[PDB]
Amino acid sequence: QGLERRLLAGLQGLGLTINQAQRAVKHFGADALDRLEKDLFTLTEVEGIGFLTADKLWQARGGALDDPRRLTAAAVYALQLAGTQAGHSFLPRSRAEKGVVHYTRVTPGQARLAVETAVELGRLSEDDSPLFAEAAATGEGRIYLPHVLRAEKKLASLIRTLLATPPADDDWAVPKKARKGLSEEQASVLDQLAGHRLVVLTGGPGTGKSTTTKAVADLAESLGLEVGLCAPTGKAARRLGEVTGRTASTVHRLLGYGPQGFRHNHLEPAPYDLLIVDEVSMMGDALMLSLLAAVPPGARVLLVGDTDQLPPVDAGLPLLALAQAAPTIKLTQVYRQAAKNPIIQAAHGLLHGEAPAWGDKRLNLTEIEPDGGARRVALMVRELGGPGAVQVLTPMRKGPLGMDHLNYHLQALFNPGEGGVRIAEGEARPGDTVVQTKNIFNGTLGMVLKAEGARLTVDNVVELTGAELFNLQLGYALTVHRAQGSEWGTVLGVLHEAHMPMLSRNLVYTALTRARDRFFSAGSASAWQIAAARQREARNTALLERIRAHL
DNA sequence: TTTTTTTT
Repeated sequence: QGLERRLLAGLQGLGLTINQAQRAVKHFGADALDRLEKDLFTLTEVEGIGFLTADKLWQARGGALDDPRRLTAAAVYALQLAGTQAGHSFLPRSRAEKGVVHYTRVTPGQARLAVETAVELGRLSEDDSPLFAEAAATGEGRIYLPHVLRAEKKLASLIRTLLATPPADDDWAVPKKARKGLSEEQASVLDQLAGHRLVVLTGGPGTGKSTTTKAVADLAESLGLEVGLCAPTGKAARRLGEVTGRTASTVHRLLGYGPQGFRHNHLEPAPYDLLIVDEVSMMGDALMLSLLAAVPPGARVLLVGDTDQLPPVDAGLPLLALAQAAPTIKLTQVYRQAAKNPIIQAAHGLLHGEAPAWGDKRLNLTEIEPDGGARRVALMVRELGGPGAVQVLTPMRKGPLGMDHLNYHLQALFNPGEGGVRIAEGEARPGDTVVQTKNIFNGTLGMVLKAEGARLTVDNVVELTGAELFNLQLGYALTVHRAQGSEWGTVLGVLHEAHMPMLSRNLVYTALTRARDRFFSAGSASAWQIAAARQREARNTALLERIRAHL
């Protein structure tokens, strides 16, 4: 599988690292060197080596800025960037063209040609088929990365078959027994699964998705069914298991992921009569496709999530599409006890577009500016009683009110110190509360006990290797995204106009829902009014349409 | 303009 000497030498001769040379060859085969001699921008499609790398080498050797191969590849990059920076599955043709202008600063005619060339070469796909509603009316087709279009169609297809075929080997029945503990709405989930292969369960914080899910697990297994429980993250999986009293795992591990791909698929389905997936709000199309591809013929799937939480980082909104297309139980009654909680109340206000009624011993905001703000947040945390007592959250990593700068100040306030060992950003010193960023697993807090030159020991108990140093950062403050699935008694949420592009309803909702007992904000009240008012950035996705053209 | 789930 290794590279022939002169192949490698030549590839490095174009400015590629060894790793890049390996990726190129995996992608192209032996004539990789010939392909990149003919078209260096052919690198745009190789995972790990993008357009940006192709462009740096290209300009480095005085290659023409308006060379059609660059422009063609810029068309592809526009779509790649659409998915990357905003989760789109496609762009209307005029936006794809605009994408190219924006980046390459060529004329519209040059950009139109670049999109046209990409399509006729099959580096991009064009679809203008009406479906249910779109492309013929607005007179503009959708441009996709080819695999994304194939993937969106396949997903809708699996979903369609799942909706349209009843569960079978069937002897699923719902004894009055199994309904105990559950309300009318919750119990219904058990009924719904008697007749249907695909069922969605949604609802917010105080609605009882956990008991409801456990009850599904219980009933199924009493019927002899083999039940697979999973979630998109390690932490989420760990929690599912905890509340279910069972072994729950990552969607990747459940589907037998490895370097060789997903082990489970249509050829070797996941051996489970029922799949329970929690936190589906975090799932993009690609992973949903992988999961559903692995569902045995006739087998069941329960998808559970909260549609008001942050959308997936990856492209698509499949839980949102499915919530509109599948049998879905939307749980709404809040537990009378938890009906009182000022935070639960402020969270529900967000859903009607209102910012929270600040001015309470358990829910209040302190107005601050970005200048010195971080230092101030540290003093606030001290007022609330130290970082053991409060978790700091923020929309962004970067900038004055962001995670890196907030950790820096927190450390300085509570753990002043000279010489630590360097990690993701900054350095770890004994007494530091750090966060594991990679899968034991990602998201988990801890406590540093000691360091050395380039060696680090923290607590569970283990050391820290030079490559592992990259997979660790200070934990006193986290991004709202990183805090997904986790909960604390008291959280200090930083939110301000300085976080402008992140100010949406879903972001503030997730943040608010991280707090069990108390939630204090630092920033501006106006920043909350914006977030409450503003829906999350729109995503281009034709999945719902496809499921419904099908039906 | 921003966030960043996954493995043997």
